[PDB]
Parts: sequence; structure tokens; C-alpha cells
Amino acid sequence: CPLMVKVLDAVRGSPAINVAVHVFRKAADDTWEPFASGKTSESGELHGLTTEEEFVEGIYKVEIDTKSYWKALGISPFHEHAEVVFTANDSGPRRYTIAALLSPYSYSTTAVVTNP
Amino acid sequence: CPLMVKVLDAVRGSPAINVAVHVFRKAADDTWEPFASGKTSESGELHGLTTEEEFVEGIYKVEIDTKSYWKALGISPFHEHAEVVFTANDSGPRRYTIAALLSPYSYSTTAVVTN
Amino acid sequence: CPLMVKVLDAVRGSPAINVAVHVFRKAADDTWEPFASGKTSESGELHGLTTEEEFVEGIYKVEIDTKSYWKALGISPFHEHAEVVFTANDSGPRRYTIAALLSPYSYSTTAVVTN
Amino acid sequence: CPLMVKVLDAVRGSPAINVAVHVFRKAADDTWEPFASGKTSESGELHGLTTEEEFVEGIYKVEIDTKSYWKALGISPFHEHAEVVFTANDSGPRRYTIAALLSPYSYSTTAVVTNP
Ligand SMILES: C[C@@H](C(=O)O)c1ccc(-c2cc(Cl)cc(Cl)c2)c(F)c1
Ligand SMILES: C[C@@H](C(=O)O)c1ccc(-c2cc(Cl)cc(Cl)c2)c(F)c1
Repeated sequence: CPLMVKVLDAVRGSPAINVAVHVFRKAADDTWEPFASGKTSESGELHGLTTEEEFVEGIYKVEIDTKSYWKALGISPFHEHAEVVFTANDSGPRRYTIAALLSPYSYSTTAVVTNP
Repeated sequence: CPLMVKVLDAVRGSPAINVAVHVFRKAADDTWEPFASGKTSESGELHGLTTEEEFVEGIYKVEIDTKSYWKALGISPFHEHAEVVFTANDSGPRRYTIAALLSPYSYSTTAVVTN
Repeated sequence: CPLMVKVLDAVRGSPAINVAVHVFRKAADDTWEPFASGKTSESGELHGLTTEEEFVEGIYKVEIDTKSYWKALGISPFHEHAEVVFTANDSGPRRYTIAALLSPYSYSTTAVVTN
Repeated sequence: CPLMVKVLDAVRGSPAINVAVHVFRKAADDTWEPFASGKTSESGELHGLTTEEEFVEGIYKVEIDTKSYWKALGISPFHEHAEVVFTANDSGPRRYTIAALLSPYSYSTTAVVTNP
């Protein structure tokens, strides 16, 4: 599982459940091409986005749909989404965890990059 | 000053100085139209991006060129840039501060919306 | 102003107003000696805690009364308080800003050390 | 495992390994009594601090020894430690994860509180 997303909720002190995530890869023409999507589980984790074979070098954008998450809880948040944009696998295959911590007017994000 | 950007460095414990910041407004066709840009000051602040007259309701994107900032300090960073995307809504208070706190593999951002 | 505290609210997107802040200095016997205190302003800032003459090298603790802040807004918070503990070192720059960003179950803090 | 600590490193993009953690509980006399201690593993996680039986109601302080962590990497950091102080189990037993994200001049911390 080379690309995982984990999301926590800083208001409830809980995993952020049912957060939609869309991943894009920058194409040869410099547009954002849809790559994978999913939503976080009861643990706040999203597994199974991609495979080792399909997760090639490139510039990836992980869009975390924070506004849809907060609106679904009936909260009117500030941001449209949280975008995490990075070059992946340029030194060979790595495993990436994109972690995020959400509040209605703020988010934090970090990356955990490991070499299998 | 309806829109301000303030950038801090969590490695050095300092303002993030001479960071490039580009602001875009979402157009009718869903493209990002250049809106304003500048470099953060010695205090990590970028003032004077827009006026009340130009800053209408809509969706704005603040792109912070974090990758150049880290490489100029000799540090290998994770992100291509930091993007903050939000709706300006007359209704809420009228002054927007977008604040960001940078580390090589992480950033935090918050909004301070007042008056 | 050698020491400043700046508190922001990540739920409302605003300064954290009228937060109690207590500053202590570690004494020779490892106890915390009261040093300075105040409430954050309308801008979430607390200025004028100390002078250059009183602010000597040593270990300081900044205690932010986050629990009272949240309860006064009708919100149930996790922490008893937020504590920021650091050494003041003449060597490094001379002005310390302790900044905190508050949520009910979380906080972030950074230092901005300049001049 | 009712009390866990997880720590990430925002500079290296990695778990924060070998972080010492000391937990205190406020005693009847209002002093901080040592309760448990340990250090984070290769995953950045610290398990096995306490038991359900021993983790009674109280006010707990989780001290994360950030200065010792950064000095052991030869970095001179700002903070002495990161203290996380909270009331636990006042509505019955819960499971607490104290998560932290470290930089030399900054840290974030959040709590994940679940009901078994
Ligand atoms: C438990 C773990 C995961 O399951 O990958 C996870 C998920 C999110 C966070 C986290 C915590 C803080 Cl304090 C800040 C940020 Cl950006 C992420 C974290 F530290 C750890
Ligand atoms: C106003 C400015 C300062 O006074 O140095 C300031 C104060 C605090 C922050 C801030 C921002 C985030 Cl995103 C997280 C934290 Cl812990 C502090 C910031 F980005 C900028």
C-alpha cells in the first residue's frame, strides 16, 4: 500500500470519518489527471488507493475534501479543501502516508515517507 | 487591507522571509485567474495584495512557494508548494489573514477573519 | 518587549480573546516562581509582560488557560491548560514570541525569535 | 492499552523514534506523582504504559521529552518538552492516544479519545 491518507478531527478528538479524498497526477501536458479516490474509514484511514505498479514517479496532488466533511456535520468551515502536492518515487519506490488534522478554520498536514 | 498572508518557519523559529506568494481568483470557467502576488517581508508578512474594491466574493487560492524557500536555505523539502483555498463571503468579517507555519515535511495553516 | 504571547482560535478563525496567561521562571530549587501574567487582547496578543532588565536567562513556563477559554464559549475541551516551556538564551535573538493555535482537542505552538 | 503516545518528525518526514515520555498523575496533595514512562518505537508509537486497572480517573500529564530527542540528533531545539495535561476517565474508562508532530521550534499535539 504505497499511498495512504490518515485524518484526525481536532474538535471531536476522534478520527475524521468519511472524508473524501481525490488524488491527481500531473500529466505530460501539465494538467491534473484523476489518479485515484476514496474515503476515510471509521479509523480515519484510507487504504487501497493505488498499487506499487500504478504509483509511478510523478507530481501528485492529494485533495482532502474538508469542506464536504464539515458541511456533512452541519458546520460551515473556512477552506474549500486541503491540497497536498508532492513529487513521489523520484529516488525509487517509497511508501507515503499523508496525515492531516482538521479544525473548521485550520488544518495541519505532514508526510511520513518510508523505504520498504 | 482585506487580505494578508503571514508565514512562519518552525525549523529556525523565525518569520519565513522572501517567500513568493501568488493569489488567484476562480473564474467563471473554473480556471485560476492571477489576482495578486508578492514576497513576504522581514516579518514574514505580505501586505497590500488588494483593495476593498478589487476583493469581491468568490473562491481564492493562495499559493506559497515553500519548495524555493527551503532550497534557498539548503534544505530538501517534501511539498511542491502550499496551497490555501477558501471562499471570501461578505457576511463574515471583512479582513482575512492567511497564516502558515512551515516545516520541511509539514505545514499548518489557519485563517484569522476579523471586523 | 522581550516576551510576547499570541493566541489564535482554529474553530472560529479569530484571535483568542481574554485568555488568561501565566508566566513562571524556574527557581534554583526547581519550583516555578510567578513572573508575569495577563489576558490576551482583542487581537489575541499579550504585550508588556516584562522588561529587558527583568527577563534574564533561564527556563520559563507560559501557561495558557485554554480550558476556561473553551468553557466560556460553551465548548467542552480536552486539556486542563496549554504549557510552553523553553530556555531564554542571550546568544540567540533577543525578542521571543510564543504563538499558540487552539482547538478543543488539540493545540499547536511555535516560537518566533528575532533581533 | 488505554494510554498510547504517537510522535512524528516534521523535518525528516518519519516517525519520531526513541522519544522518551514520562506520565504523571496529580496526587491527593496536588503534586505530580510519577505514573509511567517509556519511549517511542521504530513506528513512533509507545504502547504498554499502563493497564485498564491502574489507569484510574485523575489529571494526567504526558511529558514528551522533545529537547532530549532533538539533542540526540545533534539539533539545538527551542522547547524543554511538550506537556499534555488532561482529565482522564471522568465519564468512565476511555482509550487515549496523545499524538504529537515535532519541529525544532514548534510542536502540534492532538488527542484521540475512544470508548471501547
Ligand atoms: C495515528 C496516525 C496514523 O494512523 O497514521 C496519525 C494520524 C494523524 C496525525 C497527526 C497528528 C498531529 Cl499532532 C498533526 C498532524 Cl498534521 C497529524 C498523527 F500524528 C498520526
Ligand atoms: C501574527 C504572526 C506573529 O505574530 O508572529 C503569527 C502568529 C501565529 C501564527 C501561527 C500560525 C499557525 Cl498556522 C500555527 C501557529 Cl502554532 C502559529 C502565524 F502564522 C503568524
